Amino acid sequence: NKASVVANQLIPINTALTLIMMKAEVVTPMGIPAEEIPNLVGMQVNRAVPLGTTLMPDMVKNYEDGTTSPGLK
Repeated sequence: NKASVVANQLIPINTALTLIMMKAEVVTPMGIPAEEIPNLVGMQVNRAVPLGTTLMPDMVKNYEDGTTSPGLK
């Protein structure tokens, strides 16, 4: 329904994310929404993210949204 965050360029494992890298586009699969765009920025991932790769929950190491499953590692 809404636009999800997808990596515009290709980044290796453990790479800091930036605003110009994360793109809020409405494409599948629906990974992480653009709610914590400025918050997730700076943190690195545990898996590799090629071009046009949506933000996945398993790819993020320490999730910033501490609601139910995501939160502290």
